[PDB]
Amino acid sequence: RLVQLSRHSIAFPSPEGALREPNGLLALGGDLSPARLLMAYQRGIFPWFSPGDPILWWSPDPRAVLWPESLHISRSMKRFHKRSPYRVTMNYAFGQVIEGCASDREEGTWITRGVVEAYHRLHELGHAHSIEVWREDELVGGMYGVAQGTLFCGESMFSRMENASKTALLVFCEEFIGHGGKLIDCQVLNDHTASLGACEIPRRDYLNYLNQMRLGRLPNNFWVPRCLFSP
Amino acid sequence: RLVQLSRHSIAFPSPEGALREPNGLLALGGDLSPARLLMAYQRGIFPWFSPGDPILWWSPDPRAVLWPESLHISRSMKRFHKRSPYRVTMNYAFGQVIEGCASDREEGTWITRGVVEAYHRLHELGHAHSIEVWREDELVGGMYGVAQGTLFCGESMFSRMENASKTALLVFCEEFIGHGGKLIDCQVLNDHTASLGACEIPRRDYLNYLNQMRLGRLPNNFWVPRCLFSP
Ligand SMILES: Nc1ncnc2c1ncn2[C@H]1C[C@H](OC(=O)[C@@H](N)Cc2ccccc2)[C@@H](CO)O1
Ligand SMILES: Nc1ncnc2c1ncn2[C@H]1C[C@H](OC(=O)[C@@H](N)Cc2ccccc2)[C@@H](CO)O1
Repeated sequence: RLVQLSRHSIAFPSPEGALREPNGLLALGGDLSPARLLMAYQRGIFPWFSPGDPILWWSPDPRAVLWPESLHISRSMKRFHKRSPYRVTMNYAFGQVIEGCASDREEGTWITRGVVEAYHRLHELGHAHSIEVWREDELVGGMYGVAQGTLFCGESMFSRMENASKTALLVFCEEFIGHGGKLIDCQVLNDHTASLGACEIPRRDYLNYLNQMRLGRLPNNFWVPRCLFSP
Repeated sequence: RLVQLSRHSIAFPSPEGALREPNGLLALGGDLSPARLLMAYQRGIFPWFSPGDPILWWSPDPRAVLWPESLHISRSMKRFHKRSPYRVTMNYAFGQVIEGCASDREEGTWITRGVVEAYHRLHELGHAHSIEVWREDELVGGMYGVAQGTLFCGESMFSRMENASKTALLVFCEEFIGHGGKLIDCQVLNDHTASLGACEIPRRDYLNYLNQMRLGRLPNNFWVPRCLFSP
């Protein structure tokens, strides 16, 4: 059954109880406060809803996921990256990035003003991180998400220049993999997610990786704002 | 003579040369950078100064200290905690905890903007940690400090609801003891700190503990964001 959240509790219902159709719908209401969001991510839940509607929480089954090493990179893209015109930094402009994704008319709809301020908050508290792609001094691409130990929950990505988000993702994965990263959550499997090399795994499996991975960890300074790639 | 620290290098004078009145006043100037602060904690020094004043570094003698096990808990508090209405978490909102302490108009003036930023960096690098106390969807209390092996240097705590900060310390001590935490530095002795069970030990006694406990270690992932207690 669909649980109505309220200001009284920050907890969530067991995901095993999410609806079948729409795939994942678990609860609604509450708010997008930091503590509630973390509470959600740690239980394999995430918010998604359009402007005007109440907050919706999901935990779909199967779950979209991306194993860093299985990231698909075309022969063409490698040639591009070997002579990349982009620079990739970490946590330099979280705001510009999420704003870029929100700006995307075709996919940024669910990124309302309330969602933006919410994740910016998680960013300032150090749980949300952004990968930025620069061409000269102009942000032309990026991605962002929530970290859970060796698990990364991908929120969204955007691009204003050819191959910008592929670079963000290509570089992040190298970094992530090289320091102990394990999995990237793509939430739902679709044309975009599938093109990156994401695959579906049962929810029960995702939750078990979740509880396992948020306990594991990366270098003390892994999420510190820095440059990840420069030509 | 109060040594005037140099910007050029990170280096403190022996705590023994500190003044006797004001207790511990040992040095001034320098900066609030990660390496200098981390250095301060190593040697038993800590910054404390009011806005519109130069950086002041202290090493009081005697030093206030709290042995995890000697933490005092009244019968009413136990009765209260048994049916606690609070949720306690670790490293969920460091920024919000420190900001809470800094907002306490009674004893938070010393937590200047430069200090908040300074400790945000330590939290970023994984040395500074917080403990948040939630009532429903609200942050009603908490505490934060700098980890030093098995020793925890408490910096400050705040409270917006009866027994909030006691709950924070109570859950912390249990968790801390459970994984080998040995001592909690309280810096100076006050009424609240003493009521909790804190006490005074000579500076040179504290310094030996520090040098010893700094070496000891806690479980690699003791500080990962998580829930320590839920109502
Ligand atoms: N159904 C649904 N729920 C939530 N977000 C959704 C969604 N359909 C699309 N989107 C978002 C996310 C997606 O980007 C992604 O590929 C992410 N799901 C995963 C990701 C994020 C960041 C780095 C790597 C992987 C965008 C479309 O670009 O829209
Ligand atoms: N002289 C002096 N030096 C440092 N901090 C001081 C201070 N006078 C007041 N305060 C702060 C800290 C104090 O809280 C504490 O007891 C901490 N020193 C130790 C602590 C911190 C967090 C958790 C556990 C223990 C507060 C009083 O509320 O003001």
